[PDB]
Amino acid sequence: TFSYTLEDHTKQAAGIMNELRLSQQLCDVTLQVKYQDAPAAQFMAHKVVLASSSPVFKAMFTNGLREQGMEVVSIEGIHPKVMERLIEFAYTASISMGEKCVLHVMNGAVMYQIDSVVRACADFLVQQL
Amino acid sequence: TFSYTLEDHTKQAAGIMNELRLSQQLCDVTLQVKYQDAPAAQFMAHKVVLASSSPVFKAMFTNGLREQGMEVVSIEGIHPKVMERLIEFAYTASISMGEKCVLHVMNGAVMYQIDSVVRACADFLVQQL
Repeated sequence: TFSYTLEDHTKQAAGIMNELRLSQQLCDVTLQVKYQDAPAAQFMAHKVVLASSSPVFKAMFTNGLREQGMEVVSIEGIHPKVMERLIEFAYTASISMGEKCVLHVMNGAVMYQIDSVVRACADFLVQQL
Repeated sequence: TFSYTLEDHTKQAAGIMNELRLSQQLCDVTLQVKYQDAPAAQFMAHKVVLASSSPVFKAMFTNGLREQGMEVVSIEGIHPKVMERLIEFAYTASISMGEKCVLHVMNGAVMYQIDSVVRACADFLVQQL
């Protein structure tokens, strides 16, 4: 037989997937975020990428129905900048925030069950003590 | 500020993306492979995943047109088992083959500009000498 594994591949393809999102190519979902009195914001993304990092997004998108293109999802109770940072983590595996936003990012991460950054935001808040 | 990076994330999300493909969930393209007298085969996949590992698939799918769901693509001149192994590499970053198939996998990899396994199949054939 013969087996080969490029360890760095998933990182590279994740980068191209993030490029297609920024170029708004091949996107099938638009997240319309309306939070309190802050201005509304739209984020286009790929359902399969969001589903691969968030079980909440996975159940939200796996409905057993054949979609016919762009689906609009209204998202409530989370600031647009926090949703953007979560979307960035799903595509790039990195997330950044000011120390006074770590609490809000954790709230959004708990809400969408992104365990990796829930644990990271929990760890940072504990050693602030 | 505050920055966090889960190195292992892209590998995990790639695994869930591969699971959604096997479950045929969130797929937007069906590859219908007809090669010589061999029986035809269908492979459902995600355009954004195939585009992230193959510039041929990326240009094929980024047309500037809003698609309305499942697109069917007829694929010629490559055996269904070779297309399956290439699809597997795009999702998992691993590819396996018998020594008498390394040549055919390279042909399909050159055809879809999957540089990583082109180089690997080229390396294996050279040390067969």
